[PDB]
Amino acid sequence: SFKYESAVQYRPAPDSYLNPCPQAGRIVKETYTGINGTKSLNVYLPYGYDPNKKYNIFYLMHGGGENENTIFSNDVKLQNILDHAIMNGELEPLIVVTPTFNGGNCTAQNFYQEFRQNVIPFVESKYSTYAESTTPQGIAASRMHRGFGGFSMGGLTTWYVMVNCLDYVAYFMPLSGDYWYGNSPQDKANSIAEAINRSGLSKREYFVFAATGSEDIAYANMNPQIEAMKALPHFDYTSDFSKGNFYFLVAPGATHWWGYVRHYIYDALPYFFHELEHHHHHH
Amino acid sequence: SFKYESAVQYRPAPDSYLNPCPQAGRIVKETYTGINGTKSLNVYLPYGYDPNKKYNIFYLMHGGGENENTIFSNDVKLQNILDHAIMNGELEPLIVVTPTFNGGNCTAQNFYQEFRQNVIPFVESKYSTYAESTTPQGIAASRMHRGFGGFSMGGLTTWYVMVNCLDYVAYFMPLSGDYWYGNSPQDKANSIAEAINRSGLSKREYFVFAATGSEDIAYANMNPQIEAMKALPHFDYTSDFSKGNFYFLVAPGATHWWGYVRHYIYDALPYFFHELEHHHHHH
Repeated sequence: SFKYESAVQYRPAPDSYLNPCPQAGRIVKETYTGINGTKSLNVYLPYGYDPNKKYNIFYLMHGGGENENTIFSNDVKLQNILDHAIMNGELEPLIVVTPTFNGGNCTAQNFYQEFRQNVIPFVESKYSTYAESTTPQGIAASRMHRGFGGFSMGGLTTWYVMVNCLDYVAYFMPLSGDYWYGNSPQDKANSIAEAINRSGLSKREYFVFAATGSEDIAYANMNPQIEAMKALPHFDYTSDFSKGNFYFLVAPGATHWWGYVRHYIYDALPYFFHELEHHHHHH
Repeated sequence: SFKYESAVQYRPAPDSYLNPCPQAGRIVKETYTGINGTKSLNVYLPYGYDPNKKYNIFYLMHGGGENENTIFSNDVKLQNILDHAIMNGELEPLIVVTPTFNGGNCTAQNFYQEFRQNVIPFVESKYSTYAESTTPQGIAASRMHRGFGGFSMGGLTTWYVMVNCLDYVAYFMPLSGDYWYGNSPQDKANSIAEAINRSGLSKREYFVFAATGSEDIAYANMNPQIEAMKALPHFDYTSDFSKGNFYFLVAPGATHWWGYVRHYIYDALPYFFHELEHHHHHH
């Protein structure tokens, strides 16, 4: 079983996890129409996916110049990691969706709107999540079973998703991404605080697991933001999400490259979705 | 609303709480037969008690030379404190039961057996608790909504209840009571640890809020026991039961007397029954 650590450390997946696992989850290519026109995404279903069961769902965004296919391409191979981790019992089965911020009027920053209105209702009406319906009320009532993350520009997307979508999403994984508000780290922090206040949520209802590499240029802006967030009452700093809600993993020597960032996901994603989960688990 | 503090301090109820509250809960005198013959207890029902609702239940034991009527007599007046705290919103409504360790073969130490077999089934078949039935399975499945405490010899009773009844009871309030096992504080601690291990429970499924006065002779044996318990992995020391599960409140200058001990209860009882509660509360 999984056990929460209070300060989890960078730990890459074994080399063999980058290769195909014979217990492969199905990746389905989907096309949908929304406020930024006709676009595509991929949905990863866990091996043994049973549509009579309910699954947590994690949405994960690519970086600049990439697209909805990148994360599951040979350039990244995240599905192989997911497959092997799920078969070995390190990660509880979940749906992982890779959308895009390209197309139409869409930008990494404004994607949250298409996410709220088109992406969630499209995905979660077809696949089996904890959403009982895809009205605003049904999405909001299943928020504990929904997560959002992304790398670089997709990291930035994640931040704008948290500030605009706390009603719909409880778990956030910004990977090497800055957030732009005011002109100081404190102003960034305070914008996030004000979003949390408007939401009415308690400290046990939102969770942030950020990460980057110590040789990734994103560290320069992320670290002061994280420090300013630590000062806020809204966040209790620890990776033990049974006790707190905010952690920053820094991989020593890691650069701004999917080859490393895929391992952040391997490290952080097993920490998601246990709070108020419907299983009886000791973590 | 109530908010958890990480190190709650001794704070007596206002003087006016010792007087009758016009929103008085009903105290019902009950007689039952069990393994120690025919005996009595009192059941305190909260003001507005609705038998269509479910209530948490706290069992509370008297000291040496006292009886099932003592805690709700003029010598103690706990019901007035309960009444006023419940009317002012400081304590969520609950059933409080005062049994006795007198009669038959019963002793403060061996009461746990009569408690398991006769007291719980008698009380919880008549009054409205979270127990869906009073078989061993129905009691065990409602354990998160059951608590046990007591003063002096009743404190000792509480300890023997924890070591024998973790399957039935999640919250424990030993007040000025020692536990006897081995001849060192570590041996006491290790006996409690071994009981927790046999139960299969996690750290989020049992809670201990101990207390005494700094001028109460019980402090002499309680404090080394508590220290030895702190060292165990089984217990995370803090009164914030959303994060940990073990606290020791020491009232400075307080003596071995109900006049003080009733205030420990006022302080500690609002901390009980919130973990995995069926209400939507921010604490």
